Amino acid sequence: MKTIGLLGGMSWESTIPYYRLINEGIKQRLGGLHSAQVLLHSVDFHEIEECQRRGEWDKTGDILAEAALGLQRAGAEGIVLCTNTMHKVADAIESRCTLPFLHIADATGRAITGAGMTRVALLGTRYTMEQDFYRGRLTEQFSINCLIPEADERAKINQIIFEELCLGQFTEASRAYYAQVIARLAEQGAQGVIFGCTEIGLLVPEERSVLPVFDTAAIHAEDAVAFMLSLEH
Amino acid sequence: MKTIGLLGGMSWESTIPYYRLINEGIKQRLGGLHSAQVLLHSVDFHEIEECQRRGEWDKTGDILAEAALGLQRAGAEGIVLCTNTMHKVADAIESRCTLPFLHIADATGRAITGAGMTRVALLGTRYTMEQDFYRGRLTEQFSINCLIPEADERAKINQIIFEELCLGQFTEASRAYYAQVIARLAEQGAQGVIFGCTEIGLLVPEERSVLPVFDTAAIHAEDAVAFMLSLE
Ligand SMILES: N[C@H](CC(=O)O)C(=O)O
Ligand SMILES: N[C@H](CC(=O)O)C(=O)O
Repeated sequence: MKTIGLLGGMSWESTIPYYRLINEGIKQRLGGLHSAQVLLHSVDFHEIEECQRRGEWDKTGDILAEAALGLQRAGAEGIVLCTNTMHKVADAIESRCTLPFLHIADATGRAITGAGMTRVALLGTRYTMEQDFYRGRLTEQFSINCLIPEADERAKINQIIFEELCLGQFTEASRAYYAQVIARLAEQGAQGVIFGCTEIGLLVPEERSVLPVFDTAAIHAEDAVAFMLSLEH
Repeated sequence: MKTIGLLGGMSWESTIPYYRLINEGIKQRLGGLHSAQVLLHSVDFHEIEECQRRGEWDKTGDILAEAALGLQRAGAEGIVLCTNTMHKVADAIESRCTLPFLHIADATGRAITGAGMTRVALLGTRYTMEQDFYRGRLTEQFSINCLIPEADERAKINQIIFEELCLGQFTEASRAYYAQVIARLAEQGAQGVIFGCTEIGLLVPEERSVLPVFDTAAIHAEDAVAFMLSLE
């Protein structure tokens, strides 16, 4: 198998599902006590998230490209970045590191394509929802359009991510609020919902969503397993 | 903080608690959204475990020493081996990688010392229970003596580790069996019990053990946090 390099700790709460699912996928396919060959570089999220709020995106590109290059020196054969928001600076990593880069929005776009959908809801950080880097890629490569919440809803969704989910707090009032935003976007013709922040899956069970769920962390994980075994890749 | 290098995937089920606890420790000490600087090399456990059963220990030393050097090349400043059994080949890692090596049995020995005990029960793989690499260090470094289960019990404790815990199955039948072995070693004057395989605490809650519990994975993770912050 190929050794996968994970860029994680953004937040560490969502890096655990990647590790679990990549190990479970290798176990499923190879059997017995086989487990995944993983290299993980976990950052101090404070530096990353503070740079987000200050718009210091180039600095985060420098941090993440250096991290990927370090994993390449340790034997990584491909790169998974364990965060939707930081794909804003994917080109920094892809430029500077020759390893295959498994883009999270490509894996999600293939999943939504397979479901026959072209109009979906997108939940994520405010940056992922409002800016062009993520949605523009779904439009340009897959002709997938994203509906996003209203300004007030986006503020609260984002607040819950950074003040609760990234600190391991999963509350029912926030779970219900997320479910309520999903149902409202369903009323707008959304055919499914992208959990486009990797922590959202930890808060909202699929049972609480009235729309079919595309969990980006799970999808990305499965994409990594396919790359490691040269399937589907 | 110093970047910690973790040698994990032995099994991956017990590498998660290291990651969780080291991040929670950093969060508690630095606050806010701070998280741990971690480099992890997770192995394919099959190669390691098959080697255990064949007695191919030198090959595992080669694998883990090469992994530690790879993490050194990525920026790790200390090494944590996330497995009690594989400290049998700690010296291969330390002779090859100059990074500080945080020995799991030293962390556990300090904890047991702190609770004033010198006679404890040891559960672990059959290699950890029966051989001298682990118990010998606790005796020599800390004057701590380990009681271990009887042969039939060691067989079953070990079977549960590799056929159940390392595959993510945590049964009540096996939980009860471990609790019974712990009570039996308590009757023998054990003052606490070492969970000396990192998966055991995934199966046996503390409230299950009739003896005070030294969870090696937790104690090791706390040792890692102290090293990363230059603390204890
Ligand atoms: N977990 C990250 C959060 C972040 O990078 O801000 C995401 O999926 O967007
Ligand atoms: N988790 C490991 C098991 C192994 O290495 O076989 C231990 O603590 O012993």
